Amino acid sequence: KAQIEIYYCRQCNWMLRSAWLSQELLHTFSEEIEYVALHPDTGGRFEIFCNGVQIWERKQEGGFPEAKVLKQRVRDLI
Amino acid sequence: NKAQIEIYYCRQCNWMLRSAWLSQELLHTFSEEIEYVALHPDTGGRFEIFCNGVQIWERKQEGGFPEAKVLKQRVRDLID
Amino acid sequence: NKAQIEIYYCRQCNWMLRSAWLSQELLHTFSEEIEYVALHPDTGGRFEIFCNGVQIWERKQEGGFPEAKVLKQRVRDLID
Amino acid sequence: KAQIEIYYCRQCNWMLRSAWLSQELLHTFSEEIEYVALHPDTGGRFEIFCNGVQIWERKQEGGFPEAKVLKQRVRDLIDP
Repeated sequence: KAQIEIYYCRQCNWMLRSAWLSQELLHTFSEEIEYVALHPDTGGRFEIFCNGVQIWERKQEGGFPEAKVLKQRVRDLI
Repeated sequence: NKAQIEIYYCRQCNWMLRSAWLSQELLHTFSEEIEYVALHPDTGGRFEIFCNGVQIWERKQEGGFPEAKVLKQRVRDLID
Repeated sequence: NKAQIEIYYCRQCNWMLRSAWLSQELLHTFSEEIEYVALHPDTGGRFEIFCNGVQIWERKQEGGFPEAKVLKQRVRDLID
Repeated sequence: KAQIEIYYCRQCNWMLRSAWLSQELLHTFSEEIEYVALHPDTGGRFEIFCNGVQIWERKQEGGFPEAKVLKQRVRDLIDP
């Protein structure tokens, strides 16, 4: 089962959107997911991993993922 | 040093909502002492929470679900 | 016909989280019988919930916060 | 105070993102907001209103708002 990690900058007030994305994944892949973990992190960081594979990086992407895009990148890995 | 919290909830009992909430309560209160809070979709009737390997909540055992205050406190006692 | 629910929570007591949760519990369970669920940031110590004008929860009165089940039930009795 | 309404398609599984956006606003404008209301709606609808002014329409915008953009559109209509 999939192991998803979400790292978000602790003081950038990004927990909200992280918890949301977390539930979007838990809701859509309730049976293919082992767990979705939220990692409070340091400045400007927002990165998501699926089974060890980075499926999102704020700077790289220049922003935050849409629910649809994230679901899709996760789907392609499971 | 940094707490590891695991939340197991019955996948089909519609308990994700309350699990995600409790997760945010902890992440919000212990934003600096927590390594991560993990949500584990599980099987029938299960709702159990662990902190650094220590079970701090079991639905049957407790006969229900934890209040935000009680859970924070049980986590706090394990973080110091 | 469709229920109107209002949730007043103390703005600075860090109660938005639990309010947003309860709001989603209701929207999820009564997605077809609810007109809307409104969250009202309020003043000190206040946490009160109304359904179609009827108060179904008062923190002091109840001495705490409602369980998802109890709140659903009190709302259900005012719809049905 | 501002009055915000969020209409989302009830069966499109859009409550989640609606509740999130709701909290983003309640958190950022905790003192300038009267209330944020979530309205479960019909097919394909996702529209947001602020003090009677439409600040978002899914088709019109061809998608969903970023937290920053929505905050901004609300701020421009708010009693500064």
